Amino acid sequence: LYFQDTARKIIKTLLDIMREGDEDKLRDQMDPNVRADVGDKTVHGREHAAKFLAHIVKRADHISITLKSLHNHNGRLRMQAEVRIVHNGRTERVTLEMVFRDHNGKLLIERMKYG
Repeated sequence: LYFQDTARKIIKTLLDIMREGDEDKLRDQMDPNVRADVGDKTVHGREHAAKFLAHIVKRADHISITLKSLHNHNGRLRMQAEVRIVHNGRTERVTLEMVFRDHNGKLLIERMKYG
């Protein structure tokens, strides 16, 4: 995020993966210790997180992502983004906390909260 780009590419890739809805591709975006707060219950790990997110996006009419915060320091870009999934006029919201590391080029979702 130097001017004299990466956040936008991140968001667009994540939108592409959610629109496709492939649970395995979603799983590969998850930190191994992801925490997903789904209403009353909390689940952990890539497989449970991907199963939750794939379920919610497979039923959508429209999906969008709004960037809520970003912190860019020492090659690490931490982002909070709100995914909105409208179904039959009703909006389900999932907030993501995610980290992109410049050295390996990997995005990982660390936390999700449904909402």
